[PDB]
Amino acid sequence: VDRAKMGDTLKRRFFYDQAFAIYGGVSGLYDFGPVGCALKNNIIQTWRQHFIQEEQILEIDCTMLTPEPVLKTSGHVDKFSFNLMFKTFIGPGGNMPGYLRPETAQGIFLNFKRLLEFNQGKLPFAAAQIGNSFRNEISPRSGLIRVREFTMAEIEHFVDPSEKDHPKFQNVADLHLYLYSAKAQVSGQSARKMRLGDAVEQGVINNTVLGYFIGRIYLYLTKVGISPDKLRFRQHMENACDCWDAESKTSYGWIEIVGCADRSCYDLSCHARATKVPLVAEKPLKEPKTVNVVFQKTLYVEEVVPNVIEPSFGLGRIMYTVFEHTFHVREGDEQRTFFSFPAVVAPFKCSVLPLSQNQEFMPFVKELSEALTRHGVSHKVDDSSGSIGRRYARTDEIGVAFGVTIDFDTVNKTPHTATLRDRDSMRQIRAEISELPSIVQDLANGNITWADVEARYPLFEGQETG
Amino acid sequence: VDRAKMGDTLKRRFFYDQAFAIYGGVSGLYDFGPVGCALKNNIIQTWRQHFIQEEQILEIDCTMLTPEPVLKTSGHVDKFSFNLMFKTFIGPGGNMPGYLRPETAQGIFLNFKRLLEFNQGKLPFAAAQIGNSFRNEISPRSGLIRVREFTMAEIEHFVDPSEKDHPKFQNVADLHLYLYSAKAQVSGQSARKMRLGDAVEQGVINNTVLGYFIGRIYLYLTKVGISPDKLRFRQHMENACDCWDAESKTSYGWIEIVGCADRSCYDLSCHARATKVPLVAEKPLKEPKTVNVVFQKTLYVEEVVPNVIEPSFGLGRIMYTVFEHTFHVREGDEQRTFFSFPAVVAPFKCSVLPLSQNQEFMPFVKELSEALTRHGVSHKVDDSSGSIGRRYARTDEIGVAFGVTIDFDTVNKTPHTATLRDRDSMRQIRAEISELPSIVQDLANGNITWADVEARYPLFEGQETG
RNA sequence: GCGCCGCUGGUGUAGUGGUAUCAUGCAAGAUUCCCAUUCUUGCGACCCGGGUUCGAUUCCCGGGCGGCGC
RNA sequence: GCGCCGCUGGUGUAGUGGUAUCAUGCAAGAUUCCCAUUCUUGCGACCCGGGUUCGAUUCCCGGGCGGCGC
Ligand SMILES: Nc1ncnc2c1ncn2[C@@H]1O[C@H](COP(=O)(O)OP(=O)(O)NP(=O)(O)O)[C@@H](O)[C@H]1O
Ligand SMILES: Nc1ncnc2c1ncn2[C@@H]1O[C@H](COP(=O)(O)OP(=O)(O)NP(=O)(O)O)[C@@H](O)[C@H]1O
Repeated sequence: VDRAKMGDTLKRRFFYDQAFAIYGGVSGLYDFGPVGCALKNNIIQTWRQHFIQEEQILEIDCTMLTPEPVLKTSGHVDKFSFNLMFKTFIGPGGNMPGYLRPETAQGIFLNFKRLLEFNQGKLPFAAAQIGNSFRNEISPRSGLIRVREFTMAEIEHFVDPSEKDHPKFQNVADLHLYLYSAKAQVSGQSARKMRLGDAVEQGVINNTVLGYFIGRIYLYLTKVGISPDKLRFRQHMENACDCWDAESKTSYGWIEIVGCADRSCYDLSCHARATKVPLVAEKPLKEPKTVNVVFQKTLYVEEVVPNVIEPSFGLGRIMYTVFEHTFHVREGDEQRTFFSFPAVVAPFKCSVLPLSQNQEFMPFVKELSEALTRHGVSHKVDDSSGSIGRRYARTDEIGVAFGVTIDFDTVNKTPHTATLRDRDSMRQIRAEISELPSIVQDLANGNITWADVEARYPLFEGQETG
Repeated sequence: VDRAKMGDTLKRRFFYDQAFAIYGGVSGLYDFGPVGCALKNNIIQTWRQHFIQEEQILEIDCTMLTPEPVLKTSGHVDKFSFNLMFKTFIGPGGNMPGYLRPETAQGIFLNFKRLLEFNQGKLPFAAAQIGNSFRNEISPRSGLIRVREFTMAEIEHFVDPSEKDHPKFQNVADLHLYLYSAKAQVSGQSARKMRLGDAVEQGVINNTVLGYFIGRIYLYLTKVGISPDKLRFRQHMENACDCWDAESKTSYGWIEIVGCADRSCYDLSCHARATKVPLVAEKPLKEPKTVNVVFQKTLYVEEVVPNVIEPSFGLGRIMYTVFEHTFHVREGDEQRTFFSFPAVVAPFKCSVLPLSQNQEFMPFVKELSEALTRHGVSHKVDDSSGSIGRRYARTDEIGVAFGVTIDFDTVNKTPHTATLRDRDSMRQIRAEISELPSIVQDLANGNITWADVEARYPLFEGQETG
């Protein structure tokens, strides 16, 4: 609830700073520091594993420059003296004007033919694109909530309009979500907690494709740690072809984070009629159709124009909501604020910490660091004048998921055992430094929870050496 | 050597297509398809693991828009009627002009204070940035070699000018590299194959920092599969403060791929004098200095201006060189071209293949797919009218590292054994489908080579069922 | 940039002032049963516009893009 | 955008027409020896420019940026 506090923490530690502060900044442009960049990357990687990996989506890398004709066709050029897109010129100035793309989606549309081709002309397939987009907003505001350059992650799901049904829907059908349907909106009611499947077999949500995507969108948002309770999907009123967008409860109110938008025969077609190049899938007929025109003209393939589900992920806003949702303040010392980053998307998975500024602590810190690096675990080595707890508070601020402390009992006892300390709970268990990185991986990957670790291992009574 | 062939393959299969081909394209702008995007991502991930992970570098996410004052200070604005940067306007047009950044480096410079701060004010530290950059080239050409929007990956290494020596240099000191020093250039000679260490303790390369970075740059380029033989580091003549850039032998000649440039007191300072904000590290004195001025003014900290090593990685050109270097054509059927993508950066690590369009092959294809996905291995399921070999040739084109074929002996024998087939060699071994994904991971991660697999497992004599 | 020749299925090409050849490739059914098998069948293209024209993919003017010369 | 109040170490602030208070934080040495210990010491700032002025962080004009009203 305390954005003053949260923000102070985020700024002091360079999660994200205002861009070009040195030159007195610029509105709506923000640079992400080390910790924020680590978090952002983790979120993105998680998104790739949760969507691209899970659905065999075809990620592509289109460019951010986009010539005026393209956006005329799309209807952005007309959608706005001056207009809300960054306008520039390509080449020797003059006759080829252009813009910085307002969304990553269009690239997937002007490549539909080669993408379908790659999918052996078959349907239904999905192609995605993660990348930055630029709106030249008159009044940017609210930190990351409305900026001028942000990172989108879009998925275009091309599916035969007829075959709108999903094989894997049963994997999300039994989820309990908050749904803010259109009726409930105009009928003055709040959102409702439905089992997903039911919401589909009550016609609230058209089909099991839309449903499926909603379910996994939900699962993803909660995976990275957006509170389930401050997350609803709000159907679009008489305001879309059938949008349903995921919003979160922030201090700036309910905010759009992911826009899942089922457009039918839309962008593709406008592009086709523009360029005169046809964009279509062909589906074989299972019963060929002789058409006696006047001779007999037999048809073997129906010329399908696919429907498209367009989930647009706002990385910026999702990141911010992970902030506001996972920002806590400790009992007692209220100077110690922490970030309950879910383990898998933590900026740093571990912290190598000695007990005190002592020399006989060096080799275990070095060897642990190197061993975590071998094991590929992102870690912060912190070793200063600071008391153990100062370093704890320093590491908790940036939401380091767990913390290894190497101590005297680690040095002065035969099985070299150091301690692992859980961020959120502050509690700790003791294990041999030889296997610790494995525990930290296993932790960072959900296969074991902290409860799992507390179970499998001795707790921590005390320390007996000096 | 055959760029007609190579290119045909790259284009047909949408590694990268010319941008906005539908609207008749645009020069110097290229979109990367599924396979190219997969490869690109793999390269980037490998770069992060090889540099950021290995050196605790501080990756940040700066923006691509950059106001005119910044680039005036940097001296890009002056560096060129019209000039070679994409110019746009930020906000209500008018009085705040700007550009699309010509490099990602500057962001790391205008944030130096917070980055140093994060590093506890200590030296020497490194911060990186992966991201796109834009040159408005008059004549873009040669596919990816010279474009208008590309992906850079830059590292700024800030180090005290005095303490220019590297603890880990002994890890690269014993490498054998091709060095094209300045003398050899003006003295009409070719490059020379030196042991790295020697080249440093002969003064050819100033110091062991520069050296270290050269060594790991080399290791990285060869990791992703640039031929060692078509790779040299060319020192800058009387042409830099001490540049040494890695170039590769392509069909377009020797091309710059990575620009490692040791600038001294350069960018930081110009920025500081511009904004009047000081950019400096402080180093404690180990013997305080009382300075009798006229009273006694004791100094405890010397005000250091760090030197900066600037390796600039050209993702585009590196990608292209991986293409030209790893593009082969099979013995016999010269329609079958393949890509010897090193296992770790392959676009797809595996291919689930049945033997023929048969029904009793389905469940093993599905279960294998799902099992690889569980095991997080990027794979292509290919199951068509096609003969086994047509699918082989189809999968070899895109450089799928290995290929599982499920057959009759897999179905009609008690331990369910399918075959693993090595791309480059076409040879194959047989293992139970229950443990196959582990072998494919282990393969994709260097811990086991193909020789390792051929050793640990039975070969492949034949198939006995139908 | 400027100069030179160019553009026809996804790819490689034939050809023409009355809307198109062959190969490949992709799809379907068979046929295969470990390395682009084979037969049948199906899908798919004249870069964009302007000019002249009854009519242009063809001829001419202009843009786009590519192969190359500095 | 327009309107409103604002800007001083990294962060939070005091104050003034003669260049700066306190807290924090970061650093060093000690002191601790498992949760911002304590003492000493050190580092670091008036958003930018213009005007008036002997002189501006202070006063005024203009830009930048932020907190908010539509
Ligand atoms: N100025 C901005 N700052 C940060 N994120 C933005 C900004 N503008 C758009 N987005 C993101 O872009 C996504 C979709 O863009 P947008 O077109 O506005 O929504 P949509 O899917 O078209 N329909 P809707 O979101 O209801 O307008 C949203 O989910 C946002 O998270
Ligand atoms: N038009 C381009 N297309 C693709 N890559 C480019 C292009 N321009 C620059 N690069 C990449 O950018 C990197 C460095 O840019 P550049 O400034 O030209 O070199 P550098 O490190 O400054 N010194 P030098 O490369 O010798 O000019 C190179 O390694 C290239 O790979």
